[PDB]
Amino acid sequence: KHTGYVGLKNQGATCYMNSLLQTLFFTNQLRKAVYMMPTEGDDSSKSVPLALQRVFYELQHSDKPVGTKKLTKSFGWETLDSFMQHDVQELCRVLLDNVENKMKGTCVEGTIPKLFRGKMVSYIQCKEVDYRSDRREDYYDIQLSIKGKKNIFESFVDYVAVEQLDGDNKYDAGEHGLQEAEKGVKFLTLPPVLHLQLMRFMYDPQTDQNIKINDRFEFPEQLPLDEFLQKTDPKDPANYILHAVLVHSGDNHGGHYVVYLNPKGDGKWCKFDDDVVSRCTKEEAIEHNYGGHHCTNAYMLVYIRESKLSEVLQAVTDHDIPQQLVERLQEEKRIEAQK
Ligand SMILES: [Br-]
Ligand SMILES: [Br-]
Repeated sequence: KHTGYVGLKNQGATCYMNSLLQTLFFTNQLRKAVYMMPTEGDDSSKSVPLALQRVFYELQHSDKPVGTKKLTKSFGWETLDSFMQHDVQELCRVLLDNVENKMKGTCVEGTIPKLFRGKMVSYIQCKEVDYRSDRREDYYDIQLSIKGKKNIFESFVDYVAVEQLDGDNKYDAGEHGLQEAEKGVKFLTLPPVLHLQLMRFMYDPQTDQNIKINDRFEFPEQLPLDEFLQKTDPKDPANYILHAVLVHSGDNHGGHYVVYLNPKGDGKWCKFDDDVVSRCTKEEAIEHNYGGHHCTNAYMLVYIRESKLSEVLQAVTDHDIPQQLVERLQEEKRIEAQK
């Protein structure tokens, strides 16, 4: 290997799956916690947490491309088009719901929200009566609008812009009746690991079909977000570092999926294209994926908070894998090897 990292097999139209798996694998802090999960009493092809432990172990250890058949079987997306029916954030919620669920009542409880959960305030403010409604809202990922948007900064501007509730569409202000009002969101916190989907694939917009937008959309290596926070912290600015770029070539139907990562967070990028992993330029991982006027562009970005980068990407050793886990896998390997 000229990269030191191994790829994942092409085993069907799994689309964004391999890309997402590498992205999660190189979230070292997540990966260590996953190894710690008590799975001894689980059924191999019925347990998502165990299946993920298998894939991570193999990605950490194998010199050969890693298979995912037991993993897809474990969360039940086994059909020809089962991945074409969903999107990357849905797969992501399935995987890490299953994982956080399993982590409840164990020594690594709380790992997932610690890494991925942020807080927003959602507000509704009546224009002409003293009524306002403020809610805490948690999120684990952010879907950013890109149509008509030149870059990530304006997607965020659009995200937190005020929506007007009037005309036909007045707000039901309960005791106050129908009322004109303003509705919006403000960021309270941003998580150590920030998952941003770029809404290139969307909608049934006067077509009653799903399309892919291939227009140019720029994102930076370094992403400052303090501006969008309701309240700022001097000792922890919301500066974010680009970790992964999930890429699609093609359009609203077919197409090829790859991911660019700089696993150590040092600006040294690799391209993961299923079983082929290769070192690439920064330019190829970043600007080359702005798209525009190819059909080869980013639909998801992973950023890590700069203050948390060293810890999120803490080194993993083979010792971080408990022996009991090592034995169940090794024995599985042994059975399989009679084939
Ligand atoms: Br397999
Ligand atoms: Br930008």
